Parts: sequence; C-alpha cells; structure tokens
Amino acid sequence: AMQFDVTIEIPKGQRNKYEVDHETGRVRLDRYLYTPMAYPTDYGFIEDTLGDDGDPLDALVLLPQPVFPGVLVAARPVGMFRMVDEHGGDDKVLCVPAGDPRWDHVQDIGDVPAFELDAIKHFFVHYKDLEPGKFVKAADWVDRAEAEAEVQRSVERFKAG
Amino acid sequence: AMQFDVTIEIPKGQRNKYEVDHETGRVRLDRYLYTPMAYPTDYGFIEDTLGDDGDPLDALVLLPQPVFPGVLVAARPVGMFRMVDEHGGDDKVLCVPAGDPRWDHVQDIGDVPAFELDAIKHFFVHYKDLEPGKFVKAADWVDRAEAEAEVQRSVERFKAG
Amino acid sequence: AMQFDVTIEIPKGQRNKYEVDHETGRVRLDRYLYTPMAYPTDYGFIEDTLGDDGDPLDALVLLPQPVFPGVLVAARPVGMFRMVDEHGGDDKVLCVPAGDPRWDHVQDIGDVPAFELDAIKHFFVHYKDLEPGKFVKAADWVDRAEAEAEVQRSVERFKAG
Amino acid sequence: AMQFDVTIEIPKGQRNKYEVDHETGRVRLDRYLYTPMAYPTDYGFIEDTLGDDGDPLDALVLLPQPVFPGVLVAARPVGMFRMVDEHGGDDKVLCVPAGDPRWDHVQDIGDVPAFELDAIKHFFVHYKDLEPGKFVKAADWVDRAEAEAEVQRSVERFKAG
Amino acid sequence: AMQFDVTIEIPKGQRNKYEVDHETGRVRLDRYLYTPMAYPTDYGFIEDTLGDDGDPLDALVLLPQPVFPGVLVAARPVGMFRMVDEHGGDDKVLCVPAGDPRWDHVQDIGDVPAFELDAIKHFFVHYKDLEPGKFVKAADWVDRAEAEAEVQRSVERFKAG
Amino acid sequence: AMQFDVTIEIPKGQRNKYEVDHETGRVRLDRYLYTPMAYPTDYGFIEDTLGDDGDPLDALVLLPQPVFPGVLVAARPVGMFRMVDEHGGDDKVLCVPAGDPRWDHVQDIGDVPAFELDAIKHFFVHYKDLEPGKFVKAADWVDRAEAEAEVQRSVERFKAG
Ligand SMILES: c1ccc(-n2cccc2-c2nc(N3CC3)nc(N3CC3)n2)cc1
Ligand SMILES: c1ccc(-n2cccc2-c2nc(N3CC3)nc(N3CC3)n2)cc1
Ligand SMILES: c1ccc(-n2cccc2-c2nc(N3CC3)nc(N3CC3)n2)cc1
Ligand SMILES: c1ccc(-n2cccc2-c2nc(N3CC3)nc(N3CC3)n2)cc1
Ligand SMILES: c1ccc(-n2cccc2-c2nc(N3CC3)nc(N3CC3)n2)cc1
Ligand SMILES: c1ccc(-n2cccc2-c2nc(N3CC3)nc(N3CC3)n2)cc1
Repeated sequence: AMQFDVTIEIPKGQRNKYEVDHETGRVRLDRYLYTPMAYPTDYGFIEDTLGDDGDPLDALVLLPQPVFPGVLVAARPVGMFRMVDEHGGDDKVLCVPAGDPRWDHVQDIGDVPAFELDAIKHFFVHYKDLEPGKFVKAADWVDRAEAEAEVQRSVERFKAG
Repeated sequence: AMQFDVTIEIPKGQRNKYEVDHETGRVRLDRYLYTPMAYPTDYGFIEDTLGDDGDPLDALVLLPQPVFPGVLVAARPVGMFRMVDEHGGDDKVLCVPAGDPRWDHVQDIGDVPAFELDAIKHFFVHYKDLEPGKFVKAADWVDRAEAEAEVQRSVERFKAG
Repeated sequence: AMQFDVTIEIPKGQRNKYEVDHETGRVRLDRYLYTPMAYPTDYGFIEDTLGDDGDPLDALVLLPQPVFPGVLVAARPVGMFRMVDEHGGDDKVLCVPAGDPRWDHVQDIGDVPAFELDAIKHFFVHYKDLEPGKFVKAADWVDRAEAEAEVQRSVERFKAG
Repeated sequence: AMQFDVTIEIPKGQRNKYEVDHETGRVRLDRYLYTPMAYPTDYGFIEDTLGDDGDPLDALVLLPQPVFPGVLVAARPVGMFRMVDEHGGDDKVLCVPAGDPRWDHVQDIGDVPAFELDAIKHFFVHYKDLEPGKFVKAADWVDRAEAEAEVQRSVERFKAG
Repeated sequence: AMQFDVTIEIPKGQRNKYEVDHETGRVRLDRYLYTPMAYPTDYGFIEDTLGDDGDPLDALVLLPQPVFPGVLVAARPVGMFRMVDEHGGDDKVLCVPAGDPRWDHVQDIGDVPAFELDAIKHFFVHYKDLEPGKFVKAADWVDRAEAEAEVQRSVERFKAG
Repeated sequence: AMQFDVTIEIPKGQRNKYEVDHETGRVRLDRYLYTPMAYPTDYGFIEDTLGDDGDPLDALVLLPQPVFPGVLVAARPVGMFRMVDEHGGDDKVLCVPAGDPRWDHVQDIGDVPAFELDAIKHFFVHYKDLEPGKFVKAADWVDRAEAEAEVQRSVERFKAG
C-alpha cells in the first residue's frame, strides 16, 4: 500500500494560515483569515513532491487530536479534493494515519461520510470570500486511484531536479 | 446613555451553538455547527426583552477575551445587524462593554472597521449553508439610533406580560 | 425512539472530576484524579431519573467537541456500560446527540468501534487504581434494548417520589 | 479541623475578572484587567459568610488544575493575606482542598513556599496600577489561627441576618 | 515602506519565557516568570540584525491570534519602546503585520491607543520585580522614524561581520 | 552539580506521542495513544547521549507550565525511573529546571512526593495496555547517584562514535 510523510503546516481548528519556506524549512505565518472560518482538518504538504502547479502537493490528514506546525505524520491516501483557484491547480490529497488499525475501515472516498466531505469542501469554497481577486472553482472529490496517480507523478516530477 | 445586561450563550471562536432555556435558565447545547465556521464575537441575548420574533433580543458583544456560557456582561449598543431567516426577523444588536474607557471611541456603527462587520456578516450568511430548509436574507448593518429603538420597544413588549 | 436530556458534569479530556449537588443544582469539584488519566467521553447524568444505586442514572455522550459543566444535551441511547464498584451498581448509558443526522448510522452497540469501547472500559477499570479501598468489577458492554430498559425503570423509580 | 465551601469566581491564569451577583447567584464579568497580569491562584468567596467589609469573605484556593466559574470546592484554611484597598478591608483566606491527602503537609503559612506567597502578593499589589483612584496598602501574610478567627466571626456576622 | 521578518519567540499570554540559541536556531526555555504576569504581545527578534547591545534587535508584533515559537512573521514598524536594564540597552520595536490592509490605519505610535502602550510598558517595568539584581529604567515610547533608524543601523552592524 | 539539556518531545497533559528523528532533528507524530491517558510530566531525551538500549537517554522534567515539542530545557537529575519493555531497557531520568531557586529543595528522589512518583509509574505501566505485543516490567524508582551514573556512561558511549 502507498505511504508517505506529510509535514503538517496548519493544525485543525486554526484561523492562522501557516506556510513553510521550502528553501529554509522555517514555518511562516501567511495570514490571519479574513472570514470567520477554521481549518476543518490538519493541513500540510507531502515531503519530496512537486505538484501540478510547481509547488509541493498539499494534503489533508484526518487526526483524532491536532498536532503542531512542522510535525511529520506517516499517512496513506484515501481520496483527493480537486480544485482550481487563482494559483492554478491546487489539489489536496485526503489521508489517514498509516499503520494505525483504528483507521483500517477507511480505504476509499466512499468510506468517508458525506457531512465531513461537504464541510471540507465548504471551507475551501468560502474561506477567501472577503479577499479580493481570489476565487476557487471546479471543486470535486475523486477516489483513491486518482489520488495515488497524482502522488506518483508528483514524486517523478520532484526526482527530475 | 443606554445600558443593559447581556447573558452570553456562545463564546467567541466556538463551533458549539449553545442556547438558554428561558423557563429554567439552564444552558443547552443546540448543535455542533455543520459548516467549518467559528462564532466571530461573543453571542447572547439581552435580559428582560421580547424581540420582534417572540424570543429575547439577540446581542453581539465585542470582548478582548472570551467569557463562559451563562455569564452576564453590562453592555451598550453601537449599531445593529438586521436579518431575516426561517424563524422570521432575527436582528442582533452590536455592543461593547459599558463603563470601560478602552471602548469610548466606539460610539456608532461607523467607528467599527469594515473588515470586522464584513466578517460578522459572513458568518451569519454562511453558517447554515449545509443545513437543509434553513436560509438567511436581507442582511444589513444599521446605526445606533435604530438599535436603541429596537431595544426600547423590546423592553416595552416584555413589560406587557 | 427513546430520547432524554443529559446534564454534562465532566467534559472530555478532563482530569478534574465534577459532581452536581442534586439538592441545589450547583456544580462541585469532587477531586483531581490520582492517576494520569483523562475522561474519554463527556460524562453526566440523565435528568429526572433514579438509578439502581439510589443516585441518578449516569450517561456517556459521544460529542465532536466538548461542552462545559452543567450544560444540557438531548441524547439517545445506543448501549450501556455495566459495572459494579464500592458504591454498588454503577452503570453508564452510552449515548449520541438526538436529532443529529451525522450520528444516524450509530443505532446499537455493534455500530461503535471496539477501540473506543475498549478505551472507555480502560478508563473506568483503572482510574481509581491509586485510591485505597476503591475498586471496580463486572465490567461489561450491553446492547440498546438493555440500556432502554434501565432508563425506563429509573424514570419509574423517580416518579415514585 | 475547620472546613468550608468556596465558590470559585475566577480560574487561575485568567485576565477576566468575574464576580457573582449574590442576590441572583449569576456570574458576571466585572472587567478585563488593565494590566498584563493573570490571577495566580483560583479565586472566590466562602459561602454563607459576611466579612469585615460587608461583602462575603474572599478565598484563594491552591489547585493542581483550574476549575470553571461558579464551581464549589470543599477547602480548609492554611493562612490569610491581609490587605486594605479603596473598598476598605479586603482580606483573602489561603486554602487547600479538604479531604485530599496530597495537601496534608500544608497545614500553616510556613509550609507554603516564599516564591508562591511573593507572587500572590505581587498580583494584588500591582494589578490595579493602571486604574485611577484605586490602590492597595498594608499587604501582609498571617498564619492559620488568624485566618480561622476571621472565618469564625464572618459566619457569626452572616447568621445575624 | 520598511519591512522585515520577525522570528516570534514568545506567544501572547504566556508566562514561559523562550529564547532562541542563535548559533543553532533551537528554541530554549529561559525560565518560567517569577511574577504573575503574561506577555502582552507576541515577542521576538528581527532576523539578520545586531542591536545596540550586541544581541539581535527585539520586536513586539501586534497579532489578532497568537503564533507558536519559531514562526516567521513579515512585519513593519510603527514605533519603538526604549529601555535600559541590567544587560544595557534593550529596545523593542513595535510592529504590525506587513501587507495586511486591516492594520493600514496604524502607521505611527500616535495611532496605537494609550491603554495598550501603558500595558506593554507595565509588563517590562514589573515582570522582573521578584528577580534579585535585575531592574529596568529609562522606559520611553518613541515614534516610527526613531524605530526605522535603529533597524537601519542594526542591519549595518550585522553586515559588518 | 550535574547539568544537561533536555529536548522536550511531549508536553504534559498530551495524548499525542511525539518522537524526534535523530538524523534530521524533525518532530514526528508516533501515534495517538490507545488508552485514555495523558503524559504526567514533560517528556524528552538528553542531548548528546547514547543510552543502554542504543537510543538517546530519556528524561522526565517537572515544569510548572508545559512547553512545545522541540524546545530545549537546562535540567538537573534528582532520580531515575528504571523499567524494561519490548524495546529492552528504557530508563527515564527524573529532572527539575537547573539554575531555578524554586526547585532547590528537590535534590534527591526522597524529596519528590509519593503521589507524584506513583502517578508517573502508573502511566508507564498502563499506557500500552491496549497495544498487543507491548508490555512493561521491572518498574522501579532509584536515587540521584544511580541516575548520574547512567547519564555519565551514556555520554561516554556517545563520544565513542
Ligand atoms: C469514517 C471516517 C472518519 C470518521 N470520523 C469523523 C470524525 C472522526 C472520525 C473517526 N475517528 C476515529 N478515531 C481515531 C479516533 N476513527 C474513525 N474510524 C474509522 C472508524 N473515525 C468516521 C467514519
Ligand atoms: C474599533 C473597534 C474595534 C476594534 N477592534 C477590533 C479587534 C479588536 C478591537 C479593539 N479592541 C480593544 N480592546 C480591549 C482591548 N479596544 C479597541 N478600541 C476602541 C479602540 N478595539 C478596533 C477599532
Ligand atoms: C462510529 C461511532 C463513533 C465514531 N467516532 C469515533 C470518534 C469520532 C467518531 C464520529 N464522529 C462523528 N462526528 C460528529 C463529527 N460522526 C461519527 N459517525 C457515525 C459516522 N463518528 C466512529 C464510528
Ligand atoms: C507546598 C505548597 C504548595 C506547593 N506547590 C506549589 C505549586 C504546586 C504545589 C503543590 N501541588 C501539589 N499537587 C496536587 C498536585 N501538591 C503539593 N504538595 C504539598 C506537597 N504542592 C509546594 C509546596
Ligand atoms: C489601534 C491599534 C490596535 C488596536 N487593537 C487593540 C487590540 C486589538 C486591536 C486591533 N486589532 C485588529 N485586528 C486584526 C483584528 N485591527 C485593528 N485595527 C487598526 C484597526 N486593531 C486598536 C487600535
Ligand atoms: C516536591 C516536588 C514537586 C512538587 N510539586 C508537585 C507539583 C508541583 C510541584 C512544585 N512546583 C513548584 N513550582 C514552580 C512552581 N515548586 C515546587 N517546589 C520544590 C518546592 N514544587 C512538590 C514537592
């Protein structure tokens, strides 16, 4: 089964948006969000990847308790959230903790409840509503096979360099 | 100057929606919100009032640090958020702490920054997006004179009974 | 379907053990726990009940986010944790929030994962290990039909008085 | 040994100052403190007392973990902090949890370390520095015998009424 | 306009005092404060500077929500807090987040309210009261032009080396 | 007196178990604990050591307020918790903050109260009860002289390499 390390930038329930400077590895505060919304899951990027937009591939990790910015988590994909914004393509791979038997019944996107997927969709659709010249469109949930394919080629793109 | 006590139901930054049973005075959990949003200010109702919808008049209080559910706060109005939802009319009076000199430059709705008012508007417009058969419309900010008038008549309505 | 109000005494993740004085309705700190353990779910009692030990019937409520001590929650039973301690019988009804469609797939004790039930069992078995003259025994999970029966007779016992 | 119930108004580490309305029993926010200071211990008043200033006798309770406003704690005195402010006399009885063997080596004011007593003194001396027309003077730590005497007469004063 | 990166050592509302080892870049706990006081703003140092005392130039950053130790924040100066302690000179540049339109009305020290500046002054004047052989004196607020000048020469001093 | 730097991995009161990758220095989430237990003290490892099991020597640090993962703390030993688990030997040195006069009365294991040592023992004995093929045995508290000896040889082992 596929497995990778996700560096968590943003803990769940945060209104601060943290980034990592990929040159130095330092955590940076991007901004305090302009809307009254909180990140629905722990958010980060997959280590040693180069995604479809020239930045590392983003990842959502379902955790029982949040972690701190900069922490590594061994994760496995169960699906992916596909979206296009002002950057360009900006897809997020949905993951669970790898090697944890408490998440063994979550194998594909159908195993995740609709209310949770709807909530995650709602965040990314609406969190930049009050920022001018920033939108999102083409929001769509896809299965694990599609998620594994995008991880695979993002590792290939990274190795070429 | 006008002054009243607000019973805070919901602290700022909460995703739990608390109500008060007005018969008993007990705090009740209404629901965990279906959207990934947090209450932008401390939220409650004005004591000894009966609003335009047959329930007590709601109030938003700007606090530097949040309080707990059930706590009283002496407040004064600076404006009001006017809205209509599935209940009917459901206006919220915007307030600051009374007798605190740190809020003396906030006297009317123009003194509150646009980014804060936009954020408060955004919460109430979008927080019930994933609940079916629940909407809001006619969202509008009004000045202190209009807010003081609605408080005044809500006290009259309450005394008649 | 059966439904009742649970008054939450202890939030999830707390090491403080709160009780309610049933004469006054006041929240009281019983004690800070002697073991390094935290309450695995939100813990309280069902209103207007008199259980098999002469005190109100205890209840465990599965919540996504914890509440404060004294808060009411409309709940429905899905099972029960049966145990005997130094008090005598001391059963806890396992519940979920009533009227919430996100918990509709949890109807009986089989729908709750083993890891969660094992964790809840582990707390009540071990949390009084360092308190002398305090034990527990006969720890056992039972189904909803058994839970509904104990609620039913505890309401009957309460009405007789 | 002497024992009494303390109603905790203010948790440890808080910058919000809560009071209780003694007519209704409701918790009220007095104010957010003007200095960058936090309450060094859990703070409240002893139930059914009338102190040397016409209000209930205040109490500081040493707890391992803080509680919520309005919670009762069975406590026993080990000393008292004597002070005079703009109100008049305003003494605070230092207490530990009663019936807890982990506090059995704390019997009198000498058993409490100097650094903790100095820190508690520092709070009450300096927390109203930026509020005009508010001071404190005659700050002094006294032993348990003196504390027990003030509790005793404050109960007598309360019973006369 | 002037702009720089501040590495936040201490979040707002903390009683732990963190430092950074400038050789390694590791966060270190200096000490738990001896007084019952909390840091009034987020506190750190400006990257790539060498101040008037041979250490990096300290900075206070006004944030709506606190960050974690080690996080970078792009900031711009609006003033400076001038003080002398047992180290020697130990000035702190007051900043707001750069490129955030919500702070555009804060351009100079006059735009910051007196209550906030008084509170920040109060912390640094009193937080070492219970530490022997440690004082502060010559506490004074100065404008942006003075702050920009000290940043400018601290960058020059750093480049010389 | 002996003194060393402890890198804190796990803050007190956490159910997340963090490790450090000793190759990179990155913090990693090992797992969310399977039992409803929280870490009784701040937990980490001593820098530049190689213990009796081929990994760095673990350390428990008594702090008044918890720190974040990755933070350095100058500590001194007062005792050691000796235990054998599925790894092999896995001893933990009990420490207090070095150069802090508030901990000067804690010099050896006898100065630490029995309730605290019992609680720490209880955590490590029971926290892996629900993980299969994981046990602990030979749990025993030893004095400072024994702790200093194990630190001494773990530094020797580290220097050989
Ligand atoms: C499927 C996927 C996720 C969830 N879900 C939503 C909120 C929390 C969870 C959750 N949370 C957990 N853990 C670690 C405590 N486990 C699961 N399980 C697959 C059975 N689900 C429920 C069903
Ligand atoms: C006008 C009204 C509110 C705000 N505002 C937005 C977030 C926090 C505040 C705030 N917060 C405070 N306090 C108590 C710490 N005071 C004020 N002032 C009127 C000057 N504003 C700023 C300007
Ligand atoms: C069955 C029962 C409970 C859980 N469980 C364990 C931790 C959190 C949950 C949980 N949490 C949630 N909510 C409100 C966010 N929903 C559910 N679901 C029935 C599908 N489960 C998972 C499966
Ligand atoms: C005497 C009195 C108080 C303290 N002290 C200061 C901070 C925490 C404590 C404290 N905290 C505790 N508990 C419950 C965890 N127990 C004690 N003991 C009397 C031995 N002290 C230490 C010595
Ligand atoms: C001037 C400078 C600072 C403040 N002040 C004090 C506490 C919070 C604030 C504050 N907080 C905010 N944000 C981000 C939420 N914005 C501002 N504004 C310049 C209008 N002020 C108020 C007026
Ligand atoms: C001996 C060793 C530890 C403790 N103890 C247990 C919980 C907190 C403490 C504690 N906590 C503290 N600090 C920093 C606030 N100081 C001490 N003292 C040696 C006197 N003890 C009490 C007695």
